Amino acid sequence: GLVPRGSHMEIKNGLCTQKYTKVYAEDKEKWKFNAPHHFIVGKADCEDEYIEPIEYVNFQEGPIKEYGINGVNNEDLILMVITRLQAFQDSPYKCRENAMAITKLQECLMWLGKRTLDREVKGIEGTSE
Amino acid sequence: GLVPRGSHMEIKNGLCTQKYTKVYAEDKEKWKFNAPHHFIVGKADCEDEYIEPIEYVNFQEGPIKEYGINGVNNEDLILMVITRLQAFQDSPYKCRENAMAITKLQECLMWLGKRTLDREVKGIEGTSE
Amino acid sequence: SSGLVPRGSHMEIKNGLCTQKYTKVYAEDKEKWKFNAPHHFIVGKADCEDEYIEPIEYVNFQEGPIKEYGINGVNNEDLILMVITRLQAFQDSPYKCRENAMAITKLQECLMWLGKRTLDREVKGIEGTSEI
Amino acid sequence: GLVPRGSHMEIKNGLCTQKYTKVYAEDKEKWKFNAPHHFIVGKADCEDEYIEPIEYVNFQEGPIKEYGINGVNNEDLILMVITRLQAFQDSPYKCRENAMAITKLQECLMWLGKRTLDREVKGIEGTSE
Amino acid sequence: SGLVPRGSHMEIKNGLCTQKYTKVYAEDKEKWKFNAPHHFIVGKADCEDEYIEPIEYVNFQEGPIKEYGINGVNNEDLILMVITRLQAFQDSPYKCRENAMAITKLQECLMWLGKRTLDREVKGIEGTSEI
Amino acid sequence: SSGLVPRGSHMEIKNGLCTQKYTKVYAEDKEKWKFNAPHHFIVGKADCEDEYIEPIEYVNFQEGPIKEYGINGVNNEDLILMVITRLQAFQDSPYKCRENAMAITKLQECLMWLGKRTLDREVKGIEGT
Amino acid sequence: SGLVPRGSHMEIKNGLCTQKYTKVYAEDKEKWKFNAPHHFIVGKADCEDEYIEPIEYVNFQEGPIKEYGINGVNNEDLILMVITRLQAFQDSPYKCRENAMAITKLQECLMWLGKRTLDREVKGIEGTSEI
Amino acid sequence: SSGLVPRGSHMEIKNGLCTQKYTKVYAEDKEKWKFNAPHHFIVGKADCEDEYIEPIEYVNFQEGPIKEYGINGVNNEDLILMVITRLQAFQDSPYKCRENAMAITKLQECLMWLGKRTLDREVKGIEGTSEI
Amino acid sequence: SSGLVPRGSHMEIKNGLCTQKYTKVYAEDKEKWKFNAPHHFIVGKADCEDEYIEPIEYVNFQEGPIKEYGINGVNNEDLILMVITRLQAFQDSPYKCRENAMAITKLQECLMWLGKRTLDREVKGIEGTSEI
Amino acid sequence: GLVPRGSHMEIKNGLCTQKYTKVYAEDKEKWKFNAPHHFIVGKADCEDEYIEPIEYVNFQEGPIKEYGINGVNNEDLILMVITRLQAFQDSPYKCRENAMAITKLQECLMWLGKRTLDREVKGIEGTSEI
Amino acid sequence: SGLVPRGSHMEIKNGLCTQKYTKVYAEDKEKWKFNAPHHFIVGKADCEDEYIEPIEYVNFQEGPIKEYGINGVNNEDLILMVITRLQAFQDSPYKCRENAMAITKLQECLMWLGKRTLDREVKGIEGTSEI
Amino acid sequence: GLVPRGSHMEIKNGLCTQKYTKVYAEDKEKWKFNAPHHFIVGKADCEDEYIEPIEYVNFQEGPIKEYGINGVNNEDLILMVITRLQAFQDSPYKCRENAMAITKLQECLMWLGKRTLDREVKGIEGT
Ligand SMILES: [Zn+2]
Ligand SMILES: [Zn+2]
Repeated sequence: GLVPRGSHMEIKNGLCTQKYTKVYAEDKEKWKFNAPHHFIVGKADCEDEYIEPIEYVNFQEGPIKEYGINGVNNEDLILMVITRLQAFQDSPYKCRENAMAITKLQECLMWLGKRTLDREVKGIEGTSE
Repeated sequence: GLVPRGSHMEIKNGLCTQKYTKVYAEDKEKWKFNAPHHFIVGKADCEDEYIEPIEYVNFQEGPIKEYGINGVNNEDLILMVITRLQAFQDSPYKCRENAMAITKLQECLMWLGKRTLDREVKGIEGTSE
Repeated sequence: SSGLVPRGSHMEIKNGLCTQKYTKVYAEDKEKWKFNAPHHFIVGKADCEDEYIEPIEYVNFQEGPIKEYGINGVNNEDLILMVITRLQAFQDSPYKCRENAMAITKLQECLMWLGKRTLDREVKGIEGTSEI
Repeated sequence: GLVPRGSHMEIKNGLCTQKYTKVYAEDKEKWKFNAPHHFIVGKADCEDEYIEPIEYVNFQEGPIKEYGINGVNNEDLILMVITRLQAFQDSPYKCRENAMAITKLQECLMWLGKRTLDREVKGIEGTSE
Repeated sequence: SGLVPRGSHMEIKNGLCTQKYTKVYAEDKEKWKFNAPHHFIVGKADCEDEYIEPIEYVNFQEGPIKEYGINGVNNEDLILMVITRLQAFQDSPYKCRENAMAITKLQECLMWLGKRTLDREVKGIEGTSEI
Repeated sequence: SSGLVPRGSHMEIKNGLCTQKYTKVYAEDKEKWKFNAPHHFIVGKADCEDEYIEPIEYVNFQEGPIKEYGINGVNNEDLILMVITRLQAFQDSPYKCRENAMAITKLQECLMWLGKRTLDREVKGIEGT
Repeated sequence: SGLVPRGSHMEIKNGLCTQKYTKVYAEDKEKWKFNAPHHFIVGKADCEDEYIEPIEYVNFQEGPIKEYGINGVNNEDLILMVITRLQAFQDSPYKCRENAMAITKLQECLMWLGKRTLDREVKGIEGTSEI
Repeated sequence: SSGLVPRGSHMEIKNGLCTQKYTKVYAEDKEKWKFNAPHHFIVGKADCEDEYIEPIEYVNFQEGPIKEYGINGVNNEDLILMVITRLQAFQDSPYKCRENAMAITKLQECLMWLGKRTLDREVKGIEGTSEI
Repeated sequence: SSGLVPRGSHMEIKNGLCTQKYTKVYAEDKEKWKFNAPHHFIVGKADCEDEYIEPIEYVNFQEGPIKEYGINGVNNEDLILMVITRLQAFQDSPYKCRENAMAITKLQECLMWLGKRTLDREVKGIEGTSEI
Repeated sequence: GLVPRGSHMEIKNGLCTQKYTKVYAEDKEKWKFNAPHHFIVGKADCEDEYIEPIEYVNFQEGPIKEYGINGVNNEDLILMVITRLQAFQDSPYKCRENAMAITKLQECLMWLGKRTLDREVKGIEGTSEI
Repeated sequence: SGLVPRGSHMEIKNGLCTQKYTKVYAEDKEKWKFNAPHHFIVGKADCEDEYIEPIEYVNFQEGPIKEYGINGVNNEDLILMVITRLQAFQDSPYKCRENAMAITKLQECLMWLGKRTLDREVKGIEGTSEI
Repeated sequence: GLVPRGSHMEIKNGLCTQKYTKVYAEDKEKWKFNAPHHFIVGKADCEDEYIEPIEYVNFQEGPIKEYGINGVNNEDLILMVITRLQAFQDSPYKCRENAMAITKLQECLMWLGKRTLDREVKGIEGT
């Protein structure tokens, strides 16, 4: 594969291992709607010049009712992690650190949905303000 | 463009809005290494028989030693969502809820990495032991 | 004297986190609890003798599932909404502080966890019911 | 058993579904000392012109050595709810959501109290300082 | 010299601690009284496993105070030192969010330990060996 | 040899979350604080008159860069490690309780956040400065 | 309704069993094949005097399998069922020491019956009528 | 066509203590469990294809506490009693052995421990109900 | 000295599991045994003169089957119960430990086995009587 | 002859039939050294207010090395029960149940004796140290 | 490692013991002094049928303890080692229920063996040939 | 034949008598794979300074399939003891206490084997 990396930016995170993969994203300049939406997970062992793609993740950009359903939502990915972390808890791999993480993630979901429910009490959902 | 659901199971979570998208993964009977690894997010309004794919997210199955880098990690999806929310915090649409969610997700990474740092006191990281 | 009722079968809810400086909270005795919980509470003043309760306020909770018994009283979420509302007002005053913001956060997280339980009991169709 | 709503404001909160009950407080114009003090829980299935009172809850208004003990503290209501949830934990309705909420309420009490304690070190509690 | 023999002492290792310039040691688990370690050493990490090059000694209270009297520090004392220093670091050019989050965690740690103490006071068992 | 020293410029650390039932905690004068912080502390008996401090223990923190003044104190991380070790030992005894469990989760999360500051100054390559 | 004549069925009574709600019956001892009862019924205990009210029928293997096939269940299959259910109750609000002790006793039952099979297999007589 | 029935949601009870040489045991899917337990069991012939069951027997356990839902399935102590009876038969015959003796003792102690609970709860007047 | 009785025909109960460090246990002479068992026990201080018993406690077990003779003493289950109660109280104290936990489980199982005997004698109607 | 129950607490267990006898001890309020020490076996057939004492049983209160010898020890009672049941075995009433009980009772003694031995190595036997 | 003739050595096949990698062998039964085997070998089970491939030799006391003094180990020493190792495992990631159960069983085995000792010491005849 | 105690630790349990033999093992620090693996049985009256070996026992270190077969298993020792005790029960020294011990040791073997078969079902065996 080995596609080129010029526009892309490597999302580096001190809490992220970066041992076997890297995460890459669109240039800040190309960010649409205030945020990044086209991400690549690629193998770490590559020239800076190139990215070896393992996986592409694209998020919904533009409101759903104007542009259609053209990508995922943050909630969806979190669900996957939870589902899998709950599968790990229901295995020999059960540990405290996983239940801690599952709890944090559900509370994430909750906080985000609070934002939804509050923008719904005011009436306004997916609004320009 | 629709694809057959077949073995795939809808991952439904009460905490997830699930308005315009749905998440699926391989049947539980098909899971390798205790966990689902092949998720598909698809449009909600669809045939219950069919899945309308929007994105396919596939996770690493197996020890990298003997199976290679064949998938994404939970840490990578979460890096994506942390980055997007941090972007949203540079915007008109900064809010407390996002701040809380970023703090939750960061704490979720910390717990996972504690698992890993404890496996790295014992040198058994990236392995199946 | 006309503001006193006897303690009787009432219990003092004592919690080590609660100051009891001016008030004491009472509830009905355990034997009388119905539906697995205390539903009848009294806040009274601290400086009366233990034989009596000097009631400031009576808060009575919903006793029994609604589907069968209707609306007897308040729900935990209602009292928590009251307290959040006041704390947020204090935040929006000269007396804004960090401890109030923390307590607002904790109370909201509490509403969220109670909500997750309710949402799950809705998917199932068991909300408002005695079914577990 | 109706009463006129009148000046009373309805407490609408994205986190509070209002399925069965509606909380009202005193008109914002009538709030003494920066906060509402006189709440009504009424039946939700009622028209805006009326409140169907299920319960009245009145909070400590004014300084105590000036107007007397004339209502309840936040701590007291939180204590009731902690008591009930703990009682539910000791029943077939025990669950992890209840446990999480109980933990949250106790940490709420801890934070509110810090304030009192900190001020007490500075000599000033029961007072306005 | 400046080194003393490791001997009975056990290195305390935690993945979450960097352990770069220091090492934490306790008395040997076989020698713990009252169910815990109470005699800790912080020593130079770049010494040699057979020795301990001691930087600081920290001794905790061994035995309930209402039975044995005051003879060492409480957890609460050390945590308060850390909270103090972190708050200083917040009131400086190096104010940051991570320090903020650690202060919040440490204060919640104090509040939990406190509830226990408070409940025990109601029950009359504070400072005692009772459960 | 009264086990008693003069208070002097030392300041008393009075924090509302500390009872001072048995011990008082002191530190160097704010004026002698170096590098924005207190690095020399004393734990002393409470009953002692204010003019004096009765020492029980002394704690001293790394003061200045290890590079030019050497190793001359402890880290915060070290005292938190001691406390976590003790509380986990207590959880393995008739004295197990839920408050200890919480306290440990808090202290672990505290270590994780401090770790995150350092991991960030590493991915930023300005660590130790 | 849902009744069957009691007929030749014997009732199994052991003091260890209460019989408050259910009663257990098997075929008359004269009719036992292979030294053992094989056909059991559980019936409602509050039943008319002539009858059995069958809640469930469980029939066990008649014969060595190798000679006659699989005719039925084995003791191990029921004990497994019971261990599965009790463990589930433990992951429930109803967890008790008593259930735990039982699951331990049932697992040890399973281990003992197991030794016999393994020992017999070394001797090549499992599935046989040989002693 | 020897009685093969689709497996479906059924879960194979795969326990390290059961050989699976002749028979397999299946319960209903975890997702389906009521009252916190599996209640609908099948014993199937083991030498079969993993998407099918060749049922030898069906065993239905009491769903719901008896005083609330009535008598609608077997109890654990019932199955234990059957096994004890058959092993005591085996002991009075050429096939007597220590292993059977041991196993009988184990199962009697099992019944005794489950009994304590029933008795304790009977002293509490909560046996047969859904009270903890 | 004070509080002594003569050693008399009393037999010492010497059991290799009992350390005799502070106390000794005696019973009536084997030849004075009514109903196949010793009924009259004495705990005495272990450090008394040779010809003497220094009693700390006397314990008299029920002589004669219950239904035919009445009630004249205590039963084994009563002592076992005392011991279980004290060991539980100890587990609920700073002295909690695994060896107590084990012991309590043994004592309870002891009671259960004696109970099985009682329930089987009652399935025969012969409880408290001399019929085998 | 009866006595007032008063503070005394009935000790009731599911495992005790209470058919003929009842067991009482002092109010938990009054327990010294974290345990009941003053037990009374009375007759079952009596009103809740009154007790019909068949036997008093006093247990050692406080570590022996610090308060002296003042009551029985759990081990003494267990020994009595073992002795009687063994005798029953040398009788026509020999049963498996009694035998298994002796094993349970002997094993109980063995666990209690572990603690004592371990405490002896520690030098804390019959002292109040943990 | 290396081989030794199989010869008179008897394999110890017990059904509960897996023999996956290792076998256990002992002297021939006619060579048993004092009613019992005393010389045991643990060999690799993966070697030619005529050979034994030692990993470990174990020689138990042969002789009257009182008369011949010390000639080898006692069953109690091995059980003490195994208990120690299982406790170690319990203080590690390897903690599980099965280990706790086997530690309990082994301690009770030692307590039964020790009962025998204490009784032959109430009768004065320990370590001697007297029945 | 005396080797000094050195690193070795003395294993003492209230349950074991220590009258004639003493069990020693490697120091905690040298423990590999979280457990002791090298044991020495030695004479009791020997000085604390030294150990007089009577036998040496080396338990399998590391995963059997990665580091080879280099020690004995618990299973193997317990089988030796069961075997001797069963010999004793076939002799005039037959007694109930040995029979109890044989039963305890067999249930021991059953619980360890359950750990194994539970790795086999769960597929994680020997790692
Ligand atoms: Zn939190
Ligand atoms: Zn047992």
